[PDB]
Amino acid sequence: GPLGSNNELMPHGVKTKACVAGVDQAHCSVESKCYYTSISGSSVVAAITSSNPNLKVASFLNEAGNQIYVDLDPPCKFGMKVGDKVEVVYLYFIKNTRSIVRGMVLGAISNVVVLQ
Amino acid sequence: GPLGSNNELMPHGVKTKACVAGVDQAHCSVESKCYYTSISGSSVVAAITSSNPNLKVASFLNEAGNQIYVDLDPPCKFGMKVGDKVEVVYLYFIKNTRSIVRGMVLGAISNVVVLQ
Repeated sequence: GPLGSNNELMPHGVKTKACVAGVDQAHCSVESKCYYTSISGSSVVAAITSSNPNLKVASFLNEAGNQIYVDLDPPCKFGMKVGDKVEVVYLYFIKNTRSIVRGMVLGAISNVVVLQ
Repeated sequence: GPLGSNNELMPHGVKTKACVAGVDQAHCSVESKCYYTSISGSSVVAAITSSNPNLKVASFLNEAGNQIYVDLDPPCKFGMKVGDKVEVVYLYFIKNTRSIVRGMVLGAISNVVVLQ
């Protein structure tokens, strides 16, 4: 099909909302921005961004409105357009995110990435 | 690393240029738009878009400035913002494109996708 080999499930859109993150799960006190797409009518959180390079865990509500915690891969860094300013932003994908979903986040921010 | 399990190679940016496509390689007479990213300092063509739903083969120049042909997966369709108009656009990934690279194209156009 459209996505190829073992196919299958196509993700829709990239959205943004606040969340919290920390250097461990007991300390998610750093407000951050998370990226999520929709797969089979359900939200899937893919990545978070932050000025902080030391984050290890993110937290947010799930579909059922419950508070959950997810592990983070080590961060990529980018220079991103923020107004007339350029800032260093750390981008953390969530542990075990699908490759196509990782790409979707990268695609969504490419317009705004000016250093890498 | 940042992209996880068997890692590895991170794609950079999504760019756009004209190319040609057709229902077979001998007949690539349909001007189309291709999407490409950069991987290891080299351009990688990932997808083409077209109003035509019957395309099977795309053609363009490679890094070495040579004319090549690539097979297309079957197309996804989208309604895309084009000015004040909304149009049906067929999006074809190129045979065997990496999942993360497919996602990057989807991410890049998500801003502009209004039906799916």
